[PDB]
Amino acid sequence: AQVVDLSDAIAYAAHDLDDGFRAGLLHPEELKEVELLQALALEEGLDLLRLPELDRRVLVRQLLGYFITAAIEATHRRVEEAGVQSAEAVRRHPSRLAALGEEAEKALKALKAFLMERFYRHPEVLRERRKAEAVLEGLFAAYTRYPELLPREVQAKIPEEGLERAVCDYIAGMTDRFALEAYRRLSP
Amino acid sequence: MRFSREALLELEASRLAPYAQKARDTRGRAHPEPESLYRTPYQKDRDRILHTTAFRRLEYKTQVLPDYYRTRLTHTLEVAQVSRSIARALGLNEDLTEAIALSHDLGHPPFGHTGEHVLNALMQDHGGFEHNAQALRILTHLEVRYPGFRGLNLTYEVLEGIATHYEGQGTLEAQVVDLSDAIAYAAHDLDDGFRAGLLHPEELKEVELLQALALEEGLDLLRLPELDRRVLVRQLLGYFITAAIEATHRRVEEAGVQSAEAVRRHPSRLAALGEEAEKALKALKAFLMERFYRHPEVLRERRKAEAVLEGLFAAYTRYPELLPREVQAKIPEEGLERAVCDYIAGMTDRFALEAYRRLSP
Amino acid sequence: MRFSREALLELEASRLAPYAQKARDTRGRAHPEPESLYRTPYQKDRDRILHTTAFRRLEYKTQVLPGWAYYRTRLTHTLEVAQVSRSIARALGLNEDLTEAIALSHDLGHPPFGHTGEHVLNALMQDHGGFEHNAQALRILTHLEVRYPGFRGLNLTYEVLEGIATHEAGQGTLEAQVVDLSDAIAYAAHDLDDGFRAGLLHPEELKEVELLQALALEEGLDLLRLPELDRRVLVRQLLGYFITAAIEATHRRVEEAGVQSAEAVRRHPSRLAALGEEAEKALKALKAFLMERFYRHPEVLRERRKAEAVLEGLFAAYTRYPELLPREVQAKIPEEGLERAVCDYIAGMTDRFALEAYRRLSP
Ligand SMILES: [Mg+2]
Ligand SMILES: [Mg+2]
Repeated sequence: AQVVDLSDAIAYAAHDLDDGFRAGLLHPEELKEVELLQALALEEGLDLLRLPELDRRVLVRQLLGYFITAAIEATHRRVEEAGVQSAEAVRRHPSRLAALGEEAEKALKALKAFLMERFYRHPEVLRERRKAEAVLEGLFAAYTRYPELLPREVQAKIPEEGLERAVCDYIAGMTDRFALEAYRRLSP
Repeated sequence: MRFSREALLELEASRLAPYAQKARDTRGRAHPEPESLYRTPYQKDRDRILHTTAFRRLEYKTQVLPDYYRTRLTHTLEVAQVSRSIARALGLNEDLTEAIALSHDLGHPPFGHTGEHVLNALMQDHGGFEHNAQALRILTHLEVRYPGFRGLNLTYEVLEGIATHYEGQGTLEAQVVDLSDAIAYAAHDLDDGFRAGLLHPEELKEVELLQALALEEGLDLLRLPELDRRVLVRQLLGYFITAAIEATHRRVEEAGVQSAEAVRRHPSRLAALGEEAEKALKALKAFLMERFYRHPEVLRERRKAEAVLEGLFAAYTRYPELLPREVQAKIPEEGLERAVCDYIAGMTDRFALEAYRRLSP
Repeated sequence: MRFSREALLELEASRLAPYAQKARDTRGRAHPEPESLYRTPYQKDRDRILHTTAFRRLEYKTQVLPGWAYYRTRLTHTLEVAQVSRSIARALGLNEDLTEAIALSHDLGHPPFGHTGEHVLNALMQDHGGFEHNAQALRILTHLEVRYPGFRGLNLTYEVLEGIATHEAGQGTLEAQVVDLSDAIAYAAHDLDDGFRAGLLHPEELKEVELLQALALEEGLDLLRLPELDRRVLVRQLLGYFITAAIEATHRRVEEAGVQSAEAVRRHPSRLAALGEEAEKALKALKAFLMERFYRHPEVLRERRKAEAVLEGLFAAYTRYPELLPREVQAKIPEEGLERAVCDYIAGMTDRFALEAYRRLSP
């Protein structure tokens, strides 16, 4: 389970970056803001002025390998040095054992800070977020103020779970398109 | 034959009226730059203005009402034609006149005078918004098209014209442009009002000049057909243009001013339409206000414009992070509100409408 | 003071170069009308051209690719051709009002859908007289536009009509010739600009044409990225280059030729307006480059394919079912014939209206 969460983070970092560049939101010059990003691009002779398709793909794969490797080694270390001999021991251990090691740990942090700042807080990304916020808030207010607007199926769960919970479950279980369309259908 | 700028300047003088502004007497430009080989100072100003982003946007910003409605570019070209006709007749600097006419309306935000109104309201607590000053802001600070300085580095007289049409009275050339704008606005909003089927051929009697012109030419006052409308619009422009030339000539003779300097420092404006024309123009603008601008459909679109400008202003003001990074970057030196005002004001009608749409789910 | 037509005519002469067209030497207008007070013959022509319907549609017809969607517009182009030509004319002591009048009217006869329009229309009219934009402009100004009771057309001066018909050929006035040259100059500078602004041209391609690379390298212009400041500087320098070379080379040809009258230009064995050997080379290089990398760009061509299908669908429908035509146009068939009537109608359309008309024709 501990490995899954570390793999989530590694995955986030690598893919956000890929999607960032593809979407045209991240520029090939900002790689300099992350030592790991720069070291890889430079070590492979990548085109840091214009990160062509082939080069981006090399950058993402090398980044994943760097983290998968660091994760394997560091975790072996911490697991050995802890002496755990069973799954039960890992559970009752005073600390989590899945790790990246010092170097990879800060690299990943510096990478997450750069994605937060440049991709997540990108003007265009912030705009679709505000909109997404509006939809959910619109759905929530609408269904709790007017329960009668809910599908009969969901209305029936209100006695068991309570209005708020029943509505939250309904909104949380929706696909993006259905949520958007549901929101649109509430207005003229 | 190759006419260098030095030759053009000399020729321009002796040729123009004494009260006309000669480019060789220019107060100069804020920043230093070599002189042109062939172009005179105003010629260059005309050139620079033509290549600004704001001039290009005129083509995507309608004059009044955001199909048969003309753009601000068309309006500006009509202003340039009327102004140039009047200036040539009075022996005034035509390049200066044109340069001013191409530039006086650059500072309008998307939508109409409507735009400038709501924009000023928002901002009442942050220095306000006026379209002429926005024009000067654009030409001296907002457009970066030359390394070494912001703006266009235009001659003093062109900037002066945008501000006066700065000192007190401006050059006769500048005064002529404002009067031309009025004449232009009038004849063409009347034309567009009819084309849009908003004004009807029977309301013509509400203004004596229109009724008179139409009766005197045998126009079909019941179904004002295309050819008849065109005849009327033409005579209208003809009437006011003649008035302006004659009345201004009179004022100028009365005044005795023998130089542009004399014109700027004169107790009053000299450009005039004269008692009678001044009267008909007033009546006409009033009629247009009532039957065109305040026509229900027009007011419906006015409503929507107010809503687009107000939505964008509140959005970028309440969440600066929604602004392009390039605009966010100007916030330190300009202030949130002004940087946000400059951004909106620089939009085309469709960009603004689309931007406002994108803010919603 | 009040400068009358008479005063202006007098000033004009004695101020202009010998070989420049003086308005007082005009052959006049077809139909008779009282001579105005204040306005010079060409000045009046400028005023009428500006108010024609075709000039107005220029704001709704685009240059290069079809309107529907930031690509200048035929009006922006014209204004730019007017600026370049007037600039060159003045430097050469040529008639500026004549030059202007011609620049403002020469592109009035283009159909909707930039140049692609003219090629498909001419094709569709192979057996009926064909279609040409210069001839169409003339046809509009002498026949189709009716804004004055008493005659069809604008009753323009011989010299302006002459200009539209001779510019873009040994004949015509230096004014007219200067306009065609300005047209080429303007096209080049602005297509380049739109090419880049539209993300269709790339900074790295500037090296393909020696004049461009020469200008980028000289100003320390940042390539690979060619930011707007840099773009605006490249365009301006380019425009300055050709305008300067047009002036110096045309002055050269006119002197070496020895012509001392507009009539001499009209009759000279070759045209005097020129760029000089090196400039003509650069422009030709720039022309080939733009055609390959911009006009033939796939995004541009997919729109051009669409513009043809629209004009083809309009033409076929109206020619096969004249009853679909507005009654006002059906009324002109007997006097013009089916094909011309349809061709004039389609050619006078704005891009936006042509597309709509096309769409209304199908389920
Ligand atoms: Mg105005
Ligand atoms: Mg052209």
